[PDB]
Amino acid sequence: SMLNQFPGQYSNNIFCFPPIESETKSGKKASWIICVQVVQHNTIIPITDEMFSTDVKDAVAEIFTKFFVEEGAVRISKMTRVTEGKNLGKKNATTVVHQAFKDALSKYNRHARQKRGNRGMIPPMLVKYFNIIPKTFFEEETDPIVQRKRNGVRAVACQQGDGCILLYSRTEKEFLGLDNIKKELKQLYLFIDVRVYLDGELYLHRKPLQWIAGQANAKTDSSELHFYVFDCFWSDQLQMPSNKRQQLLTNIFKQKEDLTFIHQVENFSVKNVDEALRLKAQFIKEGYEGAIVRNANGPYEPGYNNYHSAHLAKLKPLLDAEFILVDYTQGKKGKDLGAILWVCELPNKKRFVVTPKHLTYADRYALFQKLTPALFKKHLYGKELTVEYAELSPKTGIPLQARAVGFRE
DNA sequence: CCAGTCCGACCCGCATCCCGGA
DNA sequence: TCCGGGATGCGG
DNA sequence: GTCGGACTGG
Repeated sequence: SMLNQFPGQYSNNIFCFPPIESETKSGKKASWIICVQVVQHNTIIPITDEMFSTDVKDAVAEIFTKFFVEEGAVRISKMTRVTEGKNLGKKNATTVVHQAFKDALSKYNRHARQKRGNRGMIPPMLVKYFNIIPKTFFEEETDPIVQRKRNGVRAVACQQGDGCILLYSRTEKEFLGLDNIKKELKQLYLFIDVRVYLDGELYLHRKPLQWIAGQANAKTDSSELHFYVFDCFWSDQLQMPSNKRQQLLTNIFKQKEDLTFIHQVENFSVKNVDEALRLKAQFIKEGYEGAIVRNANGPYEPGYNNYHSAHLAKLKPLLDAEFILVDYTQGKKGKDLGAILWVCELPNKKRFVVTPKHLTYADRYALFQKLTPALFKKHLYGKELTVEYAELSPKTGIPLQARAVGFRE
């Protein structure tokens, strides 16, 4: 009875949600299937209706998933072991099996996003290269364009069938609030083609990313953010080269100067790498996150399947700091269960976890296996851990987007 | 052989909801 | 009541 | 956002 509350089939005591079908960049169709099974004493057992109100002794709920290209190899993830419910001491308490279906249903709903194959939402183009400009950027018919990179939130604007303006995010989530932007967008769409997409950045200079992201994600906001547009495209002309999209975007902002919150990102032409680098250093002096380099011939490649376009480059400083190692832990789900994770402490006694980079999962599995608090206290506790990150948390000092690259000695 | 794709884990910060005890 | 903690799901 | 790993497409 209860398995009918979730979509999918139930066979062999294994509940499989209906496949999510999508198109790859090569054109082949792909299928994504997430399943739930319960294992007690190393064997699969049926999923009873009572398994939603009372745990079974020695029973673990396992979430796994299948992905394959049409007529291709079938890739199955490691098991996500759900060993206990959540809110275990409240009226909200869920069961081992019930919580695993909530987790699996949550994955199922969100996985349908950013997939090729709507509401007209097209995922924004993503950047592949980081602090590297391919030489082919300067071996084209036109010189690449350098723009400022702003440390805010990604957004794409378009106009639905009705007069409403649609502002959505990297993962095709509709933004709420932001009425100062939408009203000026509604006025700008009176002067231009009503099927263009305005691709840009929600941002307010000298405000931290954390505040910007808070205002964009909250249902309401102080209506103080700006929309800096750096690209445009049409759904039926995605192959339009970058320089052409920039030229048409310039003509779009030549249709209305009465804009207070919507601005076109300035375009700089560079003949070589050094001029792009000089603009990067200048932008960092002005307080910006860095520079974006756009190949003049690149089409607009949406972020389907989180695709990163090879025709874009991200010039942004990579920060390296040192932090005292104080503990260690592991991941909890799938391939990261039993995989080592570091724990560092800041001067202000605040702690944070860092995922190790340049290590194999074999190394991570082994490290967490050989070690216990006794041997950790003898050696690794107290050492300096080299951490690559992008910025410091302004309220805590914690390095953000951090990854551990190794120790000093 | 070798990039190109794609998936599936993880990080911190914020926003929002349900709780349930000072 | 009202301020937390837990859980979830966004952003980077 | 970051990353490793496995498959893809030659």
